[PDB]
Amino acid sequence: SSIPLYDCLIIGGGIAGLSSALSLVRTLHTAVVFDEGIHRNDQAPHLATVPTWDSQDPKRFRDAAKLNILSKYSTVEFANVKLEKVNQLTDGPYKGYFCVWDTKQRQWLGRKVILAMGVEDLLPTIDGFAECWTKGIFHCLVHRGYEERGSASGGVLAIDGDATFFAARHLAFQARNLTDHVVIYTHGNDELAQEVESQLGPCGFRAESRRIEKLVQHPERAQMEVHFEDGQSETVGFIVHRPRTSIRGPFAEQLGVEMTPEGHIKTQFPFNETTVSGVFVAGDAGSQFKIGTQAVVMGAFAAGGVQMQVNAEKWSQP
Amino acid sequence: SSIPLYDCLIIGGGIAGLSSALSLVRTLHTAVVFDEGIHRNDQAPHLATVPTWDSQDPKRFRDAAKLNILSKYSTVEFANVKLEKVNQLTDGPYKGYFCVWDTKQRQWLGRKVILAMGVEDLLPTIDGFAECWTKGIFHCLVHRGYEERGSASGGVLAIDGDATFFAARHLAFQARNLTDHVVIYTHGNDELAQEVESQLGPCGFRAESRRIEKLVQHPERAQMEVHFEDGQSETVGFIVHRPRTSIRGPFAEQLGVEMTPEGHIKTQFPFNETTVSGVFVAGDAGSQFKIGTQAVVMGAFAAGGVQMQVNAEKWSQP
Ligand SMILES: Cc1cc2nc3c(=O)[nH]c(=O)nc-3n(C[C@H](O)[C@H](O)[C@H](O)COP(=O)(O)OP(=O)(O)OC[C@H]3O[C@@H](n4cnc5c(N)ncnc54)[C@H](O)[C@@H]3O)c2cc1C
Ligand SMILES: Cc1cc2nc3c(=O)[nH]c(=O)nc-3n(C[C@H](O)[C@H](O)[C@H](O)COP(=O)(O)OP(=O)(O)OC[C@H]3O[C@@H](n4cnc5c(N)ncnc54)[C@H](O)[C@@H]3O)c2cc1C
Repeated sequence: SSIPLYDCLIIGGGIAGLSSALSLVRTLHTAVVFDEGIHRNDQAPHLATVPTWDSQDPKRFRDAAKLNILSKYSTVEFANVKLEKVNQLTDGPYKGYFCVWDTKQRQWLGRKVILAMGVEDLLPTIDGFAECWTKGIFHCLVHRGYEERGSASGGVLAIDGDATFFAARHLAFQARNLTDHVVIYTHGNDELAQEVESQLGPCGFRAESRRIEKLVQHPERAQMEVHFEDGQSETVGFIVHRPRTSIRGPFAEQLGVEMTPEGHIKTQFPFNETTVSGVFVAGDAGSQFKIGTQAVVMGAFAAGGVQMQVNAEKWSQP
Repeated sequence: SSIPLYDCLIIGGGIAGLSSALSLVRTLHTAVVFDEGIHRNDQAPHLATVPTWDSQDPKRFRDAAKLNILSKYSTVEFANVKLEKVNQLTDGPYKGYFCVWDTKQRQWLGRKVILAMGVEDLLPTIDGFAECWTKGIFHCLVHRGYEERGSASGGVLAIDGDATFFAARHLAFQARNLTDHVVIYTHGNDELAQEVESQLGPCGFRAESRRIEKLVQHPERAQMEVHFEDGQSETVGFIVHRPRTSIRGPFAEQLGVEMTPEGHIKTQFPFNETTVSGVFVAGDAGSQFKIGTQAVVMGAFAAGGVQMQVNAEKWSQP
């Protein structure tokens, strides 16, 4: 009766979480946005594909979004804390409601939950890769690469998730818009290299099957040195590679939401409700397209599900 | 050989068209954005649910987006003209390519097409409705209504598409967050009024079945006068109503793209390709959720389809 009971607990203050909050304030619904401080693109030099914010800093985008909320609305609060548990209460005075705990054992109660905790990229363990990541090595040539147009050469690291001909081809064709000399690095995979040479060789694409021993990031620029197992090396203007990802936190497991084979949390059309009623997902954790515009739209629809359910629960009571 | 051959013809300079253009410039693809000048929300006082742009002018959003493109990139051009035809050429020197004609019979040729021409709202023909539309009468209580919180009363016009109990209930529950006294106007529909009174009466909702003869917009504010067929009248703080829509232009018909029962152009997952190869759709014309965040994400994915196909067509050639 005196304990705050929020309409929604939003786990994540990234693009998805902020977008959910922005829809909820319009309908006077209450929520807490939890943000542990690390966001997937925090190391990115800019944000792309989001209207008006191209080539602008991604942290400024988040800050602008939060201020754009707090400057007018007062039903959404922001908690800069690290959550370690979320549960649907199965007993006690607030049975049926959801509860989150932070690392100091503080509690928040809510009618609904939006999971917006994002994913983390699982980087290849090639010496130097981590230091080249987001400098010379890009996850998506729509989000990066334009600034490297006219490079002497550009690379595709066709390993792990990208270790298929179709993926290598797809990424090589993107890279070809930026440079006249595309090289596909297959990192010891001779079979893939042969297929690249057979299919794309006639089109001016290079296959390189030597194992990469070290990647060296140039400080000035995107350009890197690629050092091979044989002691030789070369310079490349940039490299595209798409690491596999993993959903962050223990929350999905704790709630028992169903996962998809692709790895993201299974969603119910159209409000992205999970298999646990009253729990929704938005952003990278909730689809195979882990991009910013998807995060925005998913946040809006997740908010929609919250609004519809919370409204009905309140106003259907005489 | 000397005639420009764009990678994509983007029909529409709204949220969807601009978002497509913003993705295409990142990959150096060429396009023309056609904009006849009228956009669906041009009469809206502000834009909602789009991060950083809440409570800001929707025209400023578009202008910022276009400038944010033209200030850095040079592969996308904007044509302020009215198109009257789009065709996939079945003969001549550019057989297989797409072509658009404007009202002055000027031509543009392209490898692909993004249909982003939007929809138009089909307003009820109640005397005064058109003048109250976007002033006191709102299409969506997420996009409007917050500013009317605390109104003495708020209305639901449960006619046409909203002439079902579930729709009336859904909208009435949204309105109830903004006012203590919600009235559902059924405009001569006694059966719906009775169901509203049976179900929602105990919850404090009012049903009003009298035919509305005239709606009068107060100039200062959202408040309106509702004049009934019996000569009596009342004041209401706002009204929510969702007109049916219609896709704009002859383009869908000219191309022969498949339509859905809901009315929007049928889409192929995930790049929103229509049933005509090389033609994509984004925005209100392409889904049942005719909202801004949907327009943004659809534009990005439509651009994705263009990029994938155009890249393959170019670089697969030895
Ligand atoms: C280098 C890089 C560059 C990118 N560039 C672009 C681009 O230019 N354009 C684009 O559209 N996309 C880009 N992306 C993809 C984009 O960043 C994601 O799609 C987007 O960030 C997803 O938003 P999100 O809300 O799902 O996750 P995030 O933005 O990562 O936010 C996740 C939130 O969840 C919080 N959280 C996680 N665990 C906890 C916990 N236990 N307790 C409390 N809070 C927690 C986090 O603190 C954070 O606030 C890029 C990605 C990378 C890696
Ligand atoms: C009053 C009102 C308020 C709204 N408020 C919001 C809000 O706050 N937040 C939100 O997210 N959504 C809002 N919406 C919905 C939102 O406007 C739409 O989702 C969005 O505009 C769709 O974008 P679009 O690109 O598909 O169409 P549009 O933005 O309408 O753009 C259509 C483009 O196609 C062009 N075009 C059409 N025919 C031709 C032709 N023959 N030749 C050349 N060009 C042509 C047009 O000139 C125009 O440039 C509102 C809608 C209305 C009606």
